[PDB]
Amino acid sequence: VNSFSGYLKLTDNVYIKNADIVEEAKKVKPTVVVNAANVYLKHGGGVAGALNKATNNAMQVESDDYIATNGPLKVGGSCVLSGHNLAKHCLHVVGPNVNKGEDIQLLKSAYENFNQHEVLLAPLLSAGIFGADPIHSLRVCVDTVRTNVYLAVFDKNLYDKLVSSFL
Ligand SMILES: O=C(O)c1ccc2c(c1)CCO2
Repeated sequence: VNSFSGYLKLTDNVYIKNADIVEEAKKVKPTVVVNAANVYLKHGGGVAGALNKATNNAMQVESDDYIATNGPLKVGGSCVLSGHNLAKHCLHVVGPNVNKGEDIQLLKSAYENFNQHEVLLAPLLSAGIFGADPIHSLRVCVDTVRTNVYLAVFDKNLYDKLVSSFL
């Protein structure tokens, strides 16, 4: 049994809810929240900008030190950093950004990072300002992630479409 509430069950291991991932993280304090990161961990807008704002910029400060030491992530890659006031840990995962021309096949590699964590609160990778089709992102998630994932879809309209169209 876990703390996650109000989710629709899609599969054995994937659950979905219309929710602000920031508000959900603040309520649950999950072991792992996933960030929709870029390779530079520049948390400007989208899920990343919202998570970082909720940490009062401490996520960005920590991320800048990580990059100064390690250099940029790979598209499809990840790193584990603090969850600050939102979670124990933040798994920063880089999905391909279609608005930069990145290979959508890297979306499966991105989701494979989730399998290193038993339970996660996450957004749909490469959705929103990363430009991918969220229906496709949900299909890749279900077909890739084997650990227990609780997905947070910001838009109510999109949430309803993801559920209605789910095979
Ligand atoms: O899920 C998203 O795409 C998303 C993007 C931006 C944003 C949020 C979610 C919360 C407030 O700011």
